[PDB]
Amino acid sequence: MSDFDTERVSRAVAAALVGPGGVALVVKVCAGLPGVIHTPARRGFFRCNPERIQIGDWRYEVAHDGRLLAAHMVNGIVIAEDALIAEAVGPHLARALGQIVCRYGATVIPNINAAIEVLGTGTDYRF
Ligand SMILES: *SCC1=CC(C)(C)N(O)C1(C)C
Ligand SMILES: *SCC1=CC(C)(C)N(O)C1(C)C
Ligand SMILES: *SCC1=CC(C)(C)N(O)C1(C)C
Repeated sequence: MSDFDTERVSRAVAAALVGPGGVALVVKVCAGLPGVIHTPARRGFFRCNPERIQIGDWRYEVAHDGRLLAAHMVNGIVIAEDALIAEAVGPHLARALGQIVCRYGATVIPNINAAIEVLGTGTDYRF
């Protein structure tokens, strides 16, 4: 075959890979602390997202959307524009169970938070 794997490998990998578990260990272990971490040259994006598919990286919108820096307020659209279509992917909670820990837990968030705060500012809003 040109791509085949057993359930444990297939599902666990799919669920994990798609869900937060796979991405959790892969990105965590690969990246090493998601809160902190910034790369220069890149497709502008791809990785470090709340269970969102790596999409939305436009050609001409980079500045418009990537206005997060100055007009940091405007980016509010980036979420107010197409989100109403993703804001239905909530059931992912059950899958995104891990979303539960950081929700009903959260540790490697408050800490990096005090730095993030410094490393960026916090001058932002999130829901
Ligand atoms: S950290 C591993 C990783 C991240 C990303 C930039 C999405 N990649 O292409 C690899 C798989 C190398
Ligand atoms: S990891 C950098 C990054 C990309 C994008 C998905 C746009 N983000 O929300 C952050 C700022 C985490
Ligand atoms: S589980 C990730 C998370 C943390 C917090 C900031 C409390 N949240 O609202 C979500 C659930 C997105």
